[PDB]
Amino acid sequence: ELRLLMFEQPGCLYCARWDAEIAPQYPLTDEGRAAPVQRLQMRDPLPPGLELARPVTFTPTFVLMAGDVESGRLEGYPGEDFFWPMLARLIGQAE
Repeated sequence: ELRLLMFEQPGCLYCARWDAEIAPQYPLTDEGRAAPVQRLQMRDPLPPGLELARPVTFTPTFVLMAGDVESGRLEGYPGEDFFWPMLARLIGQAE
């Protein structure tokens, strides 16, 4: 019941970097398969039933959901080598 919500907005260069660098590999990796990604726009209303710990104020933000509730989040994308182990900490903490 893990999912990774990725919050984006128009003109976000760091979203576009993640989309080019991580997104293609993501569903093909163990991590990606453990927490499938779903993109949303920061300024839209949330999909119904989804409970966040606090508003999304930065893009990209990646929120790890356990069922319908935020377990943890990563804000920003400083590069591939930052993304993977930080996401792994979140996945570990959700179980």
